[PDB]
Amino acid sequence: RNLAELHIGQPVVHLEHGVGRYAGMTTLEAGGITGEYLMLTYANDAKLYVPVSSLHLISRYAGGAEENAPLHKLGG
Repeated sequence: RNLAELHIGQPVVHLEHGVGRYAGMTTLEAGGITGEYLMLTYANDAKLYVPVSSLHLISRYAGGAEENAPLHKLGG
């Protein structure tokens, strides 16, 4: 997956935590690194941000029943 062309609500796996629900994109301005970031939502509406330079760490679920794809939690 090249990401970016992702579908809203699409189940995608984060190599760090696992399957989550993709939700649009957010732009983040860090001290040094500013740019476009991926926005993901996990259990308890946990917000995940993934840099567009780390997209290849994200994978699309692609199991079959994408609507019944599970949802992991983040440790906020």
